[PDB]
Amino acid sequence: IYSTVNANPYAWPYDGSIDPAHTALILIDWQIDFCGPGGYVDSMGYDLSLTRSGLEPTARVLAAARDTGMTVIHTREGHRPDLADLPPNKRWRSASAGAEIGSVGPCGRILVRGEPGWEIVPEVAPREGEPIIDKPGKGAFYATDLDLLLRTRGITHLILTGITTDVSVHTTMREANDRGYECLILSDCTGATDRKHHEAALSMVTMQGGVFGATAHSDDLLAALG
Amino acid sequence: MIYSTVNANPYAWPYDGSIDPAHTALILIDWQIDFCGPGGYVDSMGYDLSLTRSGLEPTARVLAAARDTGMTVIHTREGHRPDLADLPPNKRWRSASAGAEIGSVGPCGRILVRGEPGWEIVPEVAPREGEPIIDKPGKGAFYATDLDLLLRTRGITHLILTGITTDVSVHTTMREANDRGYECLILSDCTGATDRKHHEAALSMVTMQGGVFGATAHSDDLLAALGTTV
Amino acid sequence: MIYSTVNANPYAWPYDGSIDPAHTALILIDWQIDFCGPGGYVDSMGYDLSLTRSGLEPTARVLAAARDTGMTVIHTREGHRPDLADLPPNKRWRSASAGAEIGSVGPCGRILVRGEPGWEIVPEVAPREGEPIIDKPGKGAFYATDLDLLLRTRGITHLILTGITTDVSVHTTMREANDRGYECLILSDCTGATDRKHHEAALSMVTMQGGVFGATAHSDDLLAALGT
Amino acid sequence: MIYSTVNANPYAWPYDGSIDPAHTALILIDWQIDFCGPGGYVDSMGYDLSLTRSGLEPTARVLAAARDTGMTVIHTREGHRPDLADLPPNKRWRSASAGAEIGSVGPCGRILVRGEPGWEIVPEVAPREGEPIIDKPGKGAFYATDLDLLLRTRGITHLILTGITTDVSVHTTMREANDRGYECLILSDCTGATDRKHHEAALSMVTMQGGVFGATAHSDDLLAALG
Repeated sequence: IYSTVNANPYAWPYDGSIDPAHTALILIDWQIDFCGPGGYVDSMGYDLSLTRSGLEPTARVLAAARDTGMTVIHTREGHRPDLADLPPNKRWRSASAGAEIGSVGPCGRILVRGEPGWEIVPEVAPREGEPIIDKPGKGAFYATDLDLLLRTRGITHLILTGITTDVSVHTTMREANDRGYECLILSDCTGATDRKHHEAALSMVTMQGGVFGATAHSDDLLAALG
Repeated sequence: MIYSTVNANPYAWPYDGSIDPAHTALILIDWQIDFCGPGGYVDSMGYDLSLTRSGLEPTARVLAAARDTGMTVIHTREGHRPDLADLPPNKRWRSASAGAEIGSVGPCGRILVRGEPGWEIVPEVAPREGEPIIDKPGKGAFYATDLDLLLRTRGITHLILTGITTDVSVHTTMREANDRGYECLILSDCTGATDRKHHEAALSMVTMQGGVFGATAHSDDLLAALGTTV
Repeated sequence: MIYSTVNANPYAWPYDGSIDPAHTALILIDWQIDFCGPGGYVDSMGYDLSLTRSGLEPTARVLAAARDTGMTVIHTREGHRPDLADLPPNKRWRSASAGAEIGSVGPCGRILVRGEPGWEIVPEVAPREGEPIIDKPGKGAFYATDLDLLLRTRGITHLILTGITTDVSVHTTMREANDRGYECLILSDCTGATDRKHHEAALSMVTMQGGVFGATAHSDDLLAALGT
Repeated sequence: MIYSTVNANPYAWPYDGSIDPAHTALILIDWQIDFCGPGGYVDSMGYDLSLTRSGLEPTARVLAAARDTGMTVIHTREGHRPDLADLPPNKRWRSASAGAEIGSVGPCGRILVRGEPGWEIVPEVAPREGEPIIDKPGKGAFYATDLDLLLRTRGITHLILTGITTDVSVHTTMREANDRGYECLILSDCTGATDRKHHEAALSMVTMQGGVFGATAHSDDLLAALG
């Protein structure tokens, strides 16, 4: 059992200790489509250095979670190759931005399950015993079995890493928080298409006594786990 | 009977090129004393009520336009069962830390408890018969409610969002609806937050990647479209 | 106090070998005039109310035992918003075809509408403060409600089911809970149906494949385990 | 291109008076060796496979008719992630009690595990590209899946149900769909159960209260309505 994390705006978690038997690290969408050359985000013309800066810090947190025996869950955003799970508005916006879901680029069909751009990057590769969530939306709970995996393991606390801070990570945090999960978001293990959106996404969590949970740097988590 | 697109950011809304009132709902989120009035939850935490109240008059004019065109209208209230059976202990603990514990007695009764004066919808945007009210225990209006059943029964595909706050309840509801494939518009002058920088960032987040959560617009741009049949 | 297993079909319930009141809820499903009283929905369709009412007094004895042991108690009411925004058109059409249209005026007010006399919980099993009531628009108590939030907030893992009808609202709620991993017991003498053969078949369906939906028991065997 | 009602119990189905293939899906539930073939889960528990297999050839004729009319077709497989992360401990314990533990090795590989021979859809009703397959960890096809997203994206309002077993996976899926407002038909000769009395009672339960869960029909009456 571990102590609290020095976090914003309260010492996390609210109940005063971290139990690996009730805590999961979530790694959200570390895929070429969100952080690598030739994928979805690169094809739209965004700066990949903003999404990639969280990769090596995430690998150090993943190693700490594995050493403490906490649950580890990974997510991949993606669609059935027949696109039966693709809403027409999501498709139309991706075409408007110059990177249509299902269209072929340097890393295969954009955001399609089984394609090279959709795979988890090797810097944070999963291992046996770490379930992978395949989500068709931004939030990892909707149209998945994530809540069943968490409730079966008795998980009450989540530590969030991955990309992007303001889209998939924030949506997943908001979904978990409404169900009563106690959530921490790591500031140096997340990133966005705009630095001001990354910073605003983190400061939004801290209002009203910690409306969505708390924020911390990975250094503050690693100090609590040591 | 069908209306043109809205001049919106970052695309002319909606994506399918017209607004049909038979398939469109206006959502009014949490226009309650607890979020925008003296003596409630937000006031007791020490935030500036002028930031949350400025969207009330514009919302009333959009509500009038929705009623005139025969759109669906749905209202939401955040709040808890008086026995607090729907209150997660972390939500309760943070509200106490912020100096406004849910269920504690203040100037407007028990904070965020269903049936209390602070929890009522303010009269400037009072519901009418035929405009369902959602009682939500969380920030998103879909979780632990019948909202998705009400929308699917009426054949709703498109949502127009107003209410408070931009970055918490409104954004959570927009993200939930968007993942299910609803086409959503958020009105910039009919929403507000505890911090102006968070209000502005919440709107600009919508506009990335071709409109990742939908589009943004001023109520003037919506009212112009609702005076232009095609 | 922690209690031993219940003599149940097809295994001594529950699977994990003890009953902890801190993690167990008694659910009372739809004990309303619309399902078990004169002038309501079920009476207006022409079904025999003695089939649905026989479980009322046994349910009151189990409710007393649940309150004595400090277990969670949750009640359900099936019903609709007065504006009928939560009423699917197929559910409405079938209720009209059966001679008891939802929302139509009958001897106990508008049929299956929230706030109407026929919709109230009957006094034999009146709720107490601290026993949450679920308002469900469907047969299953989880769909379009906050039930799963109430159960997870209290740390509930085990459910004991009573109420009506065995084959419709009770079975649908049991199937929904079971898929989420809740461990469920259905009481044979505290439930009932519009047809006795459907009541008996609904109970036997639970018992297949090692207890596919949980187990069945008589209230006497639950009260024996609780030492009442 | 729009079809008339099916002669069904207890009303001519559907309630709105016609069948539009653009808004209708045929669901094939759990036609797997684990539920209907030698060496699988149901066989290892000692139940009579002739009761679950009798609906296979009628189902194949209905699948051919659905393909000809351009209806949506959706298939389901019950089963678990190979790491068993989606397996509740009560489900596991009961399967061991019944002598067929989920994840244990039997004649067709690991019982109810995704990717194993006993878990595959049997060839008589093999899926085709553009007929989505649901992998469900529970009895109801909606819980912990993307089924509701697939149906709402296609504009589906009406469901025709086939598969096994009548009283477990088929009934649970019918009850879940009905509460959301889907209009459902269950085919009596394209379903089956571990007990014939449970099959018959599961069909009769649908028919009460003016059709509380929908209606029942024979394949013959559906194929007559489709022409």
